[PDB]
Amino acid sequence: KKPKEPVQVPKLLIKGGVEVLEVKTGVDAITEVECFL
Amino acid sequence: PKKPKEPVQVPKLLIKGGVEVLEVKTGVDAITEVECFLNPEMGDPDENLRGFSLKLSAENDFSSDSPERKMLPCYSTARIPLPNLNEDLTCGNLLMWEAVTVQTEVIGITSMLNLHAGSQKVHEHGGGKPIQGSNFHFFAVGGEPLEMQGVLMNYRSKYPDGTITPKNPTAQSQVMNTDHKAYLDKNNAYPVECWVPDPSRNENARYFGTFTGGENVPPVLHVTNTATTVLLDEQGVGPLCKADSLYVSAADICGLFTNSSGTQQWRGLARYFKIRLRKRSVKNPYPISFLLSDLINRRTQRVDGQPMYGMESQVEEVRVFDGTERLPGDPDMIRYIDKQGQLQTKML
Repeated sequence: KKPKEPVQVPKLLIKGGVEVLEVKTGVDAITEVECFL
Repeated sequence: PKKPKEPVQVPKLLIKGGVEVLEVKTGVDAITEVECFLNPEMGDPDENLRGFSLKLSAENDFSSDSPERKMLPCYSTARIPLPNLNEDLTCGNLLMWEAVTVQTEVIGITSMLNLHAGSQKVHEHGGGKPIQGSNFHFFAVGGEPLEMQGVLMNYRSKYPDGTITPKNPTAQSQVMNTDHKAYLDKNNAYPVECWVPDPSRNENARYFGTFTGGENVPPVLHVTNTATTVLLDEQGVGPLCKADSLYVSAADICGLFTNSSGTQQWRGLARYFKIRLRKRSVKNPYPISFLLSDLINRRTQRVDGQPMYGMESQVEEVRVFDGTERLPGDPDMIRYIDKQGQLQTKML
């Protein structure tokens, strides 16, 4: 196969909205806050 | 002397076919340019006003408006099936196409250069009143369909037709109602004037539009061919597919066809595409894996059980089910914890 493999990124481990905040880990992520006013 | 310059290579292009070209499967290196198009999706009053919507009103109600679709454009699609590259997967992982160029374009102005063969008069010998006003040239594109977010002022406004509009009478709905999340997955349905992307799950479609407000905004185009767009990101891509289908999303209220009357109805237009494509390898869906899409520890689905939840359960269930033992002589003793201190008692 052309299993070319999708390559390197910083995982967004945890996407979400609020929920994301919760667990111990670090920086690299970046975390998303969809939200609105 | 010199003997002439190279001719560069073709790295083969066999074709720029038309539609046929999907049909074979071979390599990324092959490259495809596709012309095709969509037409407008105005609702459309008819044949002679093929490319228009019907006559449009000003003042109805704001706390209710229902109006027939032929004056309602609804979202343009074609769902381009974009087959994979996958077949016999007998050595690794997948490919779905990553996309390089589109030229896509709102096609067809020159007719509107009239004002003498349909016009509403602006005055005197003096011609028609040039079509203008607001217009929107949009399109969004994912090889993913539109997770929308419907919108509504007049959340008391009504729908005839297949005007599957956003549906929330919510006082907030006039400016907030995140609940009209939806999908474009049949062309000319979800009326234009109602929905908007969710753009926030919509990460793998790309939307593009450049709004043109203002009641008289007069036209201007820039027929500069060379101007086509490359469709990538930081990690090199526009969308892709794991939908393997191009969901096409587009808008071209070109402005108002300024009906002779002093009713103006949409001028809309077709959209064109000259896409430049290649095949991107993508990964392993089910090489099995409990699931797919994960970082998720709340499967949406509720339980409406008879006593269990709230705080009222038919369970009660709480101990070290998970200490160990040595074997005592008393074991109808129970092991528990006060909270840092430990509770034993013979009791719990």
